[PDB]
Amino acid sequence: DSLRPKLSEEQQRIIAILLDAHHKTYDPTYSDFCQFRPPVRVNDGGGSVTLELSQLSMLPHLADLVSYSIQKVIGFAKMIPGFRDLTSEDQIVLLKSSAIEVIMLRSNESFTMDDMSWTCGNQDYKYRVSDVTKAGHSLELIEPLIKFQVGLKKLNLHEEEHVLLMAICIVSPDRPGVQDAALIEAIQDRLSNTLQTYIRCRHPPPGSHLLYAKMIQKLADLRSLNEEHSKQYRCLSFQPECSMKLTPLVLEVFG
Ligand SMILES: C[C@H](CCCC(C)(C)O)[C@H]1CC[C@@H]2C(/C=C/C3=C[C@@H](O)[C@H](CCCO)[C@H](O)C3)=CCC[C@@]21C
Repeated sequence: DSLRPKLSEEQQRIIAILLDAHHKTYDPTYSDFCQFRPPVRVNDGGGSVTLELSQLSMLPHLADLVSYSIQKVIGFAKMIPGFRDLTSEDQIVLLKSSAIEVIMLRSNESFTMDDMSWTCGNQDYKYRVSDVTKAGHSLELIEPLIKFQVGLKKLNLHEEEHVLLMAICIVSPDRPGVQDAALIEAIQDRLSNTLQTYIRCRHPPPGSHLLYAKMIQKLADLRSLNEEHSKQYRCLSFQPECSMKLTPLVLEVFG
C-alpha cells in the first residue's frame, strides 16, 4: 500500500490535550531555577570520585531541579487522557517507576548539541558532564545519557511526537507492581495508535516510517538508563548526610 488513515476527532483531541498539558508544565524560560539551592562548582578538573563524594557540591541544586521536575511530571501525567481512570495505586506505581525516564526525555528540550550541555542557562544554569559528576554520578550513567540525548535530538521530533512519547513512557503496562495491566495497556494502545497515525499523516518525506520504531527503541534505552541510575542513586544514598542534600520527594521516588 500503504494506508495513511486520517487522525480521528478523538486522536486530534488527545494531541491537543497533551500539547496543552506540556505547555502548562514545561517552562522554556527556566524562570523558577533561581529558587533552587545554588549551583556550586568545586575544583575537580579530573574529575576525583573521593572529592566528588566528599563535597557533593552540585547535588543540592540538581536534586532541587529533579524534585521540581518530578512535580511537573506528576502534573503532566494527571492530564494524560485515561490516566485518571486508573486506580490511585496504579497511578503512583506508574509515576514512581517512570519519573527518572520522563525527566531524561523532557530534559531533551534544554539539551543542545552546540556544546553537549543542558542549557537552562545562563552560565550558572548550564549543566555539563562535569556538573553531573559533581553530584555523585559516574560515567557509566552520564556518557550513555549524553548519547541518548544526541540520538533523541537527531530524531527531530515534532512537539506532538515528543509529548506522545512521554505519555506512552508513563502509561506502560510492564512496570513492576501494576495491578490492572490490561487497563494501562488499553490507554497506552490508544496513545500508541495516535502516535503511529500522526507519524504516517504528518511526518515528511515519508517513508521515514522507521520513525515509530526508532521512538520505541528510545523507550527500551530509557529502561537501561533507569537501571543504571537506580544503582548509582543507591551508592549516593550511602554517603553520610546525603539525605539533607536531596528532598522528601526525591527520597521517596528513588528510595
Ligand atoms: C541523571 C540526572 C538526574 C538524577 C540525579 C539524581 C541526583 C537525583 O540522582 C540527570 C538527568 C537530566 C538532568 C539534567 C537536566 C534535566 C532537566 C529536566 C527538565 O525537567 C527541565 C525542565 C524545566 C521546566 O519544567 C530542564 O530541561 C532540565 C541536567 C544534568 C543531568 C541530570 C541531573
